[PDB]
Formats: sequence, structure tokens, C-alpha cells
Amino acid sequence: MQVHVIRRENRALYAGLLEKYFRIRHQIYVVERGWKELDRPDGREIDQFDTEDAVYLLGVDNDDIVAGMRMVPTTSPTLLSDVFPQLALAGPVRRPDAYELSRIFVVPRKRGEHGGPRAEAVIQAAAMEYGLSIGLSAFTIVLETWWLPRLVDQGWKAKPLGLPQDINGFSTTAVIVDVDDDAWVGICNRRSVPGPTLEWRGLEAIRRHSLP
Ligand SMILES: CC(C)(COP(=O)(O)OP(=O)(O)OC[C@H]1O[C@@H](n2cnc3c(N)ncnc32)[C@H](O)[C@@H]1OP(=O)(O)O)[C@@H](O)C(=O)NCCC(=O)NCCS
Ligand SMILES: Nc1ncnc2c1ncn2[C@@H]1O[C@H](CSCC[C@H](NC(=O)/C=C/C2C=CC(O)C=C2)C(=O)O)[C@@H](O)[C@H]1O
Repeated sequence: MQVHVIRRENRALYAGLLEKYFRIRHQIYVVERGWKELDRPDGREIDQFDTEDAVYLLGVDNDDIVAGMRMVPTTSPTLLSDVFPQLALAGPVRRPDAYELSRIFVVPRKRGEHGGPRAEAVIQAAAMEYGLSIGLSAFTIVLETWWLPRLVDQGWKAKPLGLPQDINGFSTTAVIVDVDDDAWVGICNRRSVPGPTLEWRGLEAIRRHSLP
């Protein structure tokens, strides 16, 4: 899988893939998960946090989107700040060095064991790769509570920001995850991800830091 960084500065280069992306999200979230609340008239699954400040990581395999991740700066409106503030006791995280992760998916074809590293593992490793590249110290996540043992198992250190709550019938919690060398090297080692997978097409102006 090839993981493309898509952001404000190179969005123009990815118009076609982004069109396909918002459609895939309809299938994954509205159709498969049955999250009818996210349905929209034109059939795209796009919400209030799909803005120019968002960063997408899109995994592409044999011309198809097979995995995805959305990242929103915590200085911008987030799911935590604007939709689920009650999940963080002290208040929303609003830090220049923290991003909120959302809309993680792998298409059915790439779930579980196939070729080498699991797509699930590659997209999450790519998230940490991005964070380390731009010098983030944390990722926030509003997530279903079944993620918690998975985050432990892949080597991440996720601290809860509050108590779990039932949202839309299911237990949900907000966490803050450390972004550091161990977080990335950890998943890579535990999941057989061969280090860097990110593409930075048209992003030559953006400085990043050497990966460990
Ligand atoms: C979450 C996801 C990336 C996991 O992919 P994967 O780990 O490669 O493969 P699977 O889907 O088989 O999931 C493996 C395990 O994760 C857990 N899991 C995955 N989806 C789950 C759900 N909706 N509810 C509860 N547990 C779930 C289960 O323990 C599952 O094993 P089991 O079904 O044998 O019990 C994938 O299922 C997906 O893309 N789902 C739709 C998007 C989504 O729900 N994302 C979170 C909200 S943004
Ligand atoms: N705009 C939105 N308004 C209102 N509601 C919304 C909006 N959007 C989504 N909901 C709803 O949020 C609920 C709880 S789930 C919390 C949000 C969820 N993200 C993760 O799980 C991240 C995992 C994750 C990410 C990275 C990882 O590495 C591991 C797990 C998501 O992006 O949909 C669901 O019932 C949705 O219907």
C-alpha cells in the first residue's frame, strides 16, 4: 500500500481521489456501519470537519483507495470540541502540537491478513509517521471503547480524557496518545511495517524532521 499525504497545499493534485474518498466513506460508515446519521443528500459522506485545515492519509493499492485516516488540528474545531465535549473532563484539547484522528477505515478486501503488514496497522503507523515528521507531541481520538486493547497491543500509550459514555448505543471515550519515536517504531516492529510509507507529492515546501 502507498499512503498519500493530502492537505491544503497539494489538494489540487488529488481532486479525483478525494471524490472517490468521500464516496468510499458513504459505503463504509453510512451503509456498512449503518451510521444513517452521517447520510447526506448527494451520497458523499462529508462532515463539518472536512475543511481546508484537515489532513488526509489515503492508502492506495492497485489504483484503489483501500485505507484512510483523517487528521484535524486541535486548534481547529474538532469532534471533541464541537460534538462530544463531555468526553473530556477538563475541557477540549486545543494545542498546536496535537491533532485529532478520525475516520479510520480499511475496505473489506484488505481487513485482516493478506500480503504483509495489515492495512489497519499501516494506516495507523502512517499517522504516527506524519506526527513525527511535523513534530506533533500528541494525537487525540474520540473512539469506540473496543479500540482500547488494540491501541495497547500495537504499542501506543493512550490516556483517557474522561469516563466512557454511551453514544449512539455504544460505549465511547476520548483519549490522548503520545507521539514519539517509540510509538512509531513500536507499531512498525509489532506489525511488520517496513518503516516510512508516506508520499509527500507536491509538498516540497513543507519541512519535516528525519524519522528514527
Ligand atoms: C476497524 C477496522 C479498520 C479494523 O480492520 P481489521 O482489524 O483489519 O479487521 P477486522 O474488521 O476483521 O477487525 C478485527 C477486530 O477488530 C474488532 N472490530 C472491528 N470492527 C469492530 C466493530 N464495528 N465493533 C466491535 N469490534 C470491532 C473486532 O474485535 C475484530 O475481530 P472479530 O470481528 O473477529 O471479533 C475495519 O473493520 C474498518 O475499516 N471498519 C469500518 C470503519 C470503522 O468502524 N472505523 C472506526 C470508526 S471511524
Ligand atoms: N461530524 C459528526 N457529527 C456527529 N457525530 C459524528 C460525526 N462524525 C462521526 N460521528 C459519530 O461519532 C460516533 C462515535 S465514534 C467517534 C468518531 C469516529 N472516529 C473514531 O472512532 C476514531 C477511531 C480511531 C482513529 C484512529 C486510530 O488509530 C484508532 C481509532 C468517526 O470519525 O466517525 C459514531 O456513532 C459516529 O456516527
